[PDB]
Amino acid sequence: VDCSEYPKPACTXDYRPLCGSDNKTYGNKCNFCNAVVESNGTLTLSHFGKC
Repeated sequence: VDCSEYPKPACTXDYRPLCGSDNKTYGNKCNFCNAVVESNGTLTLSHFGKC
C-alpha cells in the first residue's frame, strides 16, 4: 500500500481493480488510496484484482 501521495482531489478513469479489506472492488489505485486516507487507517489491500 504506497498511498504516500494521497489524498488527491481527482482520479483518472482507467480501470485497474483492487480488492479492499472491506470487500469492495476499487476502480484503481487512486480510488483505493483516497479511501484508505478517508478510513483513518482501517482500510487495507486484500489483493489485486476484483474481490
